[PDB]
Amino acid sequence: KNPKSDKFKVKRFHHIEFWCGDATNVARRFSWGLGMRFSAKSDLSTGNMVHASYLLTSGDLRFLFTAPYSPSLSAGEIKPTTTASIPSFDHGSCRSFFSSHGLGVRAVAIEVEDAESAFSISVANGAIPSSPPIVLNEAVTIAEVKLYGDVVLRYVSYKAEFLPGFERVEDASSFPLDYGIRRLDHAVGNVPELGPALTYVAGFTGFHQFSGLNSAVLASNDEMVLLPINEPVHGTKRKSQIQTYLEHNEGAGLQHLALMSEDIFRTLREMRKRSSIGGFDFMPSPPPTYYQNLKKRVGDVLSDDQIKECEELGILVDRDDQGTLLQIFTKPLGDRPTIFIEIIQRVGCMMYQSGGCGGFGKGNFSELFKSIEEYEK
Amino acid sequence: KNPKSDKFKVKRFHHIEFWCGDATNVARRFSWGLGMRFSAKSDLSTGNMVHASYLLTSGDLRFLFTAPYSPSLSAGEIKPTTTASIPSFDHGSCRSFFSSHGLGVRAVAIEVEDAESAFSISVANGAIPSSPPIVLNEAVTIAEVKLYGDVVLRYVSYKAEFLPGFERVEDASSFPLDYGIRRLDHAVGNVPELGPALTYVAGFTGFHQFSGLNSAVLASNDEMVLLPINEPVHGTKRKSQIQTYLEHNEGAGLQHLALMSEDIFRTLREMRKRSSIGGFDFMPSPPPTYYQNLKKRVGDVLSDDQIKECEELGILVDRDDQGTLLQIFTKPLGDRPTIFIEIIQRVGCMMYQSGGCGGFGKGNFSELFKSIEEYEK
Ligand SMILES: Cn1c(=O)n(-c2ccc(Cl)cc2)c(=O)c2cc([N+](=O)[O-])c(C(=O)C3=C(O)CCCC3=O)cc21
Ligand SMILES: Cn1c(=O)n(-c2ccc(Cl)cc2)c(=O)c2cc([N+](=O)[O-])c(C(=O)C3=C(O)CCCC3=O)cc21
Ligand SMILES: [Co+2]
Ligand SMILES: [Co+2]
Repeated sequence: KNPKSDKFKVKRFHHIEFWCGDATNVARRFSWGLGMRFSAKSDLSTGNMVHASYLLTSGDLRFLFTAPYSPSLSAGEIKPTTTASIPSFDHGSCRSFFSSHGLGVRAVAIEVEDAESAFSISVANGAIPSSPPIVLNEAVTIAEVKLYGDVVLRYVSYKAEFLPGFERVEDASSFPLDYGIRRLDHAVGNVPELGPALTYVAGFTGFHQFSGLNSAVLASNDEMVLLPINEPVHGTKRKSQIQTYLEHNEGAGLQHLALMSEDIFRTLREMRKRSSIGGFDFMPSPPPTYYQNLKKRVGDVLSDDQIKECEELGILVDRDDQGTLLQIFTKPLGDRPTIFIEIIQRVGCMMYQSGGCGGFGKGNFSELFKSIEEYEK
Repeated sequence: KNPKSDKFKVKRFHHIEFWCGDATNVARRFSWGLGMRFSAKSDLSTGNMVHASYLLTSGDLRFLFTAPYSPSLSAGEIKPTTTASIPSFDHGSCRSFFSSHGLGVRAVAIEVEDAESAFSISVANGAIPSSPPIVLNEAVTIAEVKLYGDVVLRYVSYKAEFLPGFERVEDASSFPLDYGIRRLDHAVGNVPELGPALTYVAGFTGFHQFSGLNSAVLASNDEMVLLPINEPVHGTKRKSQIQTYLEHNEGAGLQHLALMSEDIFRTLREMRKRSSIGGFDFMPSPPPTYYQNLKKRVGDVLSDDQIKECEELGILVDRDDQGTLLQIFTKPLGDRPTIFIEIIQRVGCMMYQSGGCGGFGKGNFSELFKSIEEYEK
């Protein structure tokens, strides 16, 4: 069922913004590890005395990395005269965010028809406002409301290239890395209580509903903006990792970003080649039992060679009633066991491919729990 | 002249510690960009609930990267019961350092005969104490005094492997990168006033003295611990970059680290291959005039091919009366135009090679100023 109740016209995931202490180092690391090009910058060299922001790009995927300069550089400025290209930025909020959370996502940004309207309707409908609609160079409108913890849902809309005040990067420094990642599939929040988070967020967007945890997935009208939310289940055999997140994150925040690849096998080869030379590490590979059992559930979907490749790469495969999902999880992206990344590719549900095709891996909890057990053997 | 007045027995540069907001991302970036192995860690996986610290290594060069976890993780601890492997660490000092300076060096560490003695004698001789001598597992003694700004000079001594509480890293994650860098040659501070900084530091160590700026170089008995210090010259034609450092750094701090390579040509090839894929950028290359003029000053030292290689790589060459110096400078290592790195190799002064052989590049100010001018042509 899909009531299509979006209170305003939502288009797609536009970009994800990380709040860092040093944007250069994180961005350069992410670029290498994930195969993302350097596309745009806003910093001293572009006249921004407030924050340093570097945009990484792979297909439609836009990762933004932002860190504050010294407040001294812009002490003579006020908001009317600001040189920051993202007017919602605030030294104190940024430093406080990073001190409280470490490296993490500050904004999940979606493109909408009209960001001023989407903010008004949102706030009229329960959203806690975070930064009011501001119009940049009469060309783009940006607005922010609280999503969960210190993560904001950021609305962006264009009259008619990322943002005003950004510049396209020197082609010399923009080496065309690409490991196959194409767009953001979903962005997942961890909260201490699912119900109120859902009710709050579903309340002001109109989005509809699509082991260690309980979770639920909110989705826009065409189900291409997918916002799962997790909560822990306490008392369990092995401690809830949603709880471990909340402890080390100092509260709710973004847990993981799921990035769609147009060739999950090439992506995972390319990322794993780089795991130990600056890139990202992947979760431990499941035992061969998980892959012996793969034939009986997806043998009609992937060849034995395609299945053998999965085993080389530690890829996970799950299937619902509409499609098949290939997925894998990185280890945490930073010092803390908090945010991580998921690499995704979906097969099926073509009419284009509809969102969520294959689910989010629900069946892999049972398949792993079992295959762990039948591997002791 | 070398009076050899060290007030205590200094051995060599032991390690450099960066204070970061996220140690993983900086370290992984530095590893790739500079060809440094992952050698040791102290973090949650080793039971450290206080800070995350990762050691990178290339030859004798030891870069340490440290970031704080949430103070909540260790709220029940006191200094006697601490789980931090570096007992001088302090969340508040670290967060304050990084908020004030961004990514930068917190400690310049030298190995000494006896760190307890070196601290006492230092403090008896004017040093502002920063962390008193602490003995770790009855095996290593560490102590800290203020060097300049918020940079500490850290004494380390061993009775008899980096530090207690660190673990050697999984050989799977320890890929043996190596671009030829072998040790730290000198670590340079920028201060607003040279005289008092010199007098202070020479005062408590016994170290002796070895455009935009004035500078002077302090050195231990065998001149293998070299600590230049810069100050600006105001009013000049083009603004002092020592001043630009002080403005963007919020005061004095470490300006650059000069790393010795056993093959500056292979290092610079390897680092430049990686400049645009996660590594480090290098300063703009000098005009061909600088290389046409190279033959007449170092043509007795490097072949025409060796000189041609220099031109490919942007290498700078200078010469004093004892030896020849090959050097190049990176662009800043982080968001701010503050700390950068210098790649060095020295030819001459063999008896072993004596420290400082070839100087620090003094002659290259004139040679560049000129070659810029004779290139307009
Ligand atoms: C597939 N999968 C998985 O297999 N394991 C796993 C690993 C090892 C062992 Cl032994 C057993 C199970 C996970 O732990 C796991 C955790 C998460 N998560 O925390 O969100 C997700 C996930 O992506 C997700 C949700 O579950 C519901 C909300 C939508 C959503 O996106 C998927 C997971
Ligand atoms: C060699 N050299 C250089 O050529 N230029 C340069 C670049 C481009 C143009 Cl056009 C003209 C000149 C520098 O700016 C420069 C700056 C520094 N520094 O700031 O310390 C150093 C340096 O390493 C150093 C000192 O100078 C004295 C204390 C010991 C020490 O280590 C060397 C430099
Ligand atoms: Co997921
Ligand atoms: Co130097």
